[PDB]
Amino acid sequence: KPILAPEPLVMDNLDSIMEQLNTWNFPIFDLVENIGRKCGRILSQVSYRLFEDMGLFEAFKIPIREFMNYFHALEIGYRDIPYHNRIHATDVLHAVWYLTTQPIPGLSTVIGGSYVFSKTYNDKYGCLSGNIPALELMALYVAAAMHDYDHPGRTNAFLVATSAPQAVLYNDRSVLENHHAAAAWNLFMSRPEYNFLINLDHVEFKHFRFLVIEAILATDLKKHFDFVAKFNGKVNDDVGIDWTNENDRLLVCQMCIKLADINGPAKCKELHLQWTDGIVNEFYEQGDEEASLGLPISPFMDRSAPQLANLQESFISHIVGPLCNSYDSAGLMPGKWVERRKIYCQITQHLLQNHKMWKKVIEEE
Amino acid sequence: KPILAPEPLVMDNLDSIMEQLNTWNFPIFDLVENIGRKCGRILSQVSYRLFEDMGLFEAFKIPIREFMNYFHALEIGYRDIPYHNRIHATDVLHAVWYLTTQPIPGLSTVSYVFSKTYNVTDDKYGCLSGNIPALELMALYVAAAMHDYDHPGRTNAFLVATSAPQAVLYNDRSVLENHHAAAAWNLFMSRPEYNFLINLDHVEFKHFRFLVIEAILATDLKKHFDFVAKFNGKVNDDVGIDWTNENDRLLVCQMCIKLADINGPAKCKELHLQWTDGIVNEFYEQGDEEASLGLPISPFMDRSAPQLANLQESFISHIVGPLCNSYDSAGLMPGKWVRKIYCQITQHLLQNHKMWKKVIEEE
Ligand SMILES: [C][C]N([C][C])C1=[C][C]=C(C2=N[N]C(=O)[C][C]2[C])[C]=C1N([O])=O
Ligand SMILES: [C][C]N([C][C])C1=[C][C]=C(C2=N[N]C(=O)[C][C]2[C])[C]=C1N([O])=O
Ligand SMILES: [Mg+2]
Ligand SMILES: [Mg+2]
Ligand SMILES: [Mn+2]
Ligand SMILES: [Mn+2]
Repeated sequence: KPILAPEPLVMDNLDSIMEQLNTWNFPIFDLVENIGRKCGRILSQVSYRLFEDMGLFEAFKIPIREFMNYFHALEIGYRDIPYHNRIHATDVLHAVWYLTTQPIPGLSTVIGGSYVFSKTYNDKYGCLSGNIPALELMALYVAAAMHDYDHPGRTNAFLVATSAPQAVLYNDRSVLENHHAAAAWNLFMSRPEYNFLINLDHVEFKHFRFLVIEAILATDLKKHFDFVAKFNGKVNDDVGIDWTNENDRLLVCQMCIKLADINGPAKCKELHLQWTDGIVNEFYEQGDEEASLGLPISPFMDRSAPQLANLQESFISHIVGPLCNSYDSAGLMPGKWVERRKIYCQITQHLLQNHKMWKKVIEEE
Repeated sequence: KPILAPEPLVMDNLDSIMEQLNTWNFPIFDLVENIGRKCGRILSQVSYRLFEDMGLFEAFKIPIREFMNYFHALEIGYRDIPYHNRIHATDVLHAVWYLTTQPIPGLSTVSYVFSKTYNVTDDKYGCLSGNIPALELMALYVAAAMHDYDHPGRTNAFLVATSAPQAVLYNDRSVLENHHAAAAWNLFMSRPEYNFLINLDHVEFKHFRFLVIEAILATDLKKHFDFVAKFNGKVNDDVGIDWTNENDRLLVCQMCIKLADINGPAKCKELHLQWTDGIVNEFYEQGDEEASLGLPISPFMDRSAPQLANLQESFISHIVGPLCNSYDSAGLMPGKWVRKIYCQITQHLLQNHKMWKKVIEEE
């Protein structure tokens, strides 16, 4: 049972691709090809680099062996399925790191907590890492790594409709997300070889665990409109986001992991088209099982009647679009001032270009 | 491998106690003595009587063997602990049946079932069973029977503080209540011998399961103040409770199971004192394990320094009192026109509260 990290913990021949981590369109499929498909090390190698970039090993006296042991066991428990795999976990962790470390035009630093900064971070700009304490940031990064742990390649709706043992176990409520959090935490506690949090006190550890669970459970898209309405409520109230309020910080971390989780349509066309391929291939596996069980095939999941452009157009218009508008309205989107100044925002620019590409595909069909 | 209901499905020797089900202070400990203390049939025998009283077997074409098979398997998986046992499950089912079937002064009433006990044909009474469709009522009754299934005799706080497997499995959220619902439903789906819902269509069955889970999860007292504030909100808004609104009906069913679950302090002194003895004895078992694990003993859980009166006074003042006041303000409390209203349930709660305050005054 004690899966341990490969002998040379840090792989070391990957420097030329790893130095591109500080870009939004990090070429993650070129990293996969450089490491080796199913070498099972992409998540632990990127986790190492981003924890070191933030000085999180010093801040919490994290021993590197136990940390690499855990992140390797975690990445090994992600299945070989087309989308909800360790490559997606790596992508989401990169996205949360990018959203929390990169310059945000006109964001104020909380006047007055222990805070970490990226080595990449060097009046007119702030970053979330300057407003969210190191403990809470580390919880968000670990949540991103564990968020899809042991994903079966089926939706909550499918597990509930088929009375899958997991759906009965979790009373049909956030079935996958409860399982990811519970299975990742059970893995963590199963062996002292995994205990990278040994230097947190008991109060800190219980708070850390609470924050990780809240972040993973926030990735259930059945709650998507509830989180977005709650967040628009906090932004448009008397004081706006209050960075000294622990519940306001939690809600920002949850919006951050939610955006990170569905970042694909807001990447360059090349990345977005590869992730689109991944999710529709996982849907077709589900559509095949639905047919074999005599259920009707869910919309967009029938390989012999694809509606790929309709899926991505409506995903962008109903889910990704409103989440980005809400996050941008809070003033939390990384961007650059244009030389009542305007902001150039790469993330919304990509989402707009991808939306237009899918509408153009629809108008031909 | 399947637990099956005992030889003659219905015990014939219980008639003189079973006819007293239509009283608030049902002598449940006399029923225990008449059956035998761990005979393990009390929940299935009472469930049969209350389902037959409401004509629920005819309304959903329930096969009685599968129904008795399931309720016997369920009652067997309640542990021999002092409070959260099959006797408590029986008590809560009786209380939800009583609150939903018995006359309510000035309640308006319209796929509905009615108790054979419901006589009193004065215009000026209704019952909730006249306002809550039979499918939703049956969900509330089955939830009451399953609400504490496989209870370990420990609080959520103890399971979370000790990183018990169940607390890890449920991410520290409503750990016991998720387990009761999940373990009860797993038992149901485990055997065709248990499928008493076979004549519900697929839409009905999915709705039924949703309602049962919502009712069991509502018994977590971490949510108590949220439910009470939400209910007072719906009662004091422009239209009040709207019986044609499915979310208003669910919230009434959840207030009903919540009151049924903590009914003890609103029973006659004799019943209330036996239930109080049960809960403090279960707490002491928890305090013993806390000491052995080197944890500080939780408040009220120390056998060598009991604080029974302080426990019950503050439980009634903080939890039971405000829930009864809120349910009574909605006009949903069973009672009799004297015209003012005599309400047995609130009169018992007031008398038991005064009894504990008087005990404290000596200590
Ligand atoms: C129903 C939402 N959903 C299932 C979990 C989903 C997940 C991810 C993506 C997805 N689409 N485009 C990408 O670039 C990659 C991911 C974010 C799309 C959907 N969807 O059903 O539409
Ligand atoms: C606070 C909730 N609780 C422990 C889970 C509890 C349950 C039942 C009773 C109990 N009190 N009085 C009775 O008559 C029987 C039951 C409801 C009391 C408590 N409590 O901690 O106060
Ligand atoms: Mg997920
Ligand atoms: Mg309970
Ligand atoms: Mn994900
Ligand atoms: Mn109970």
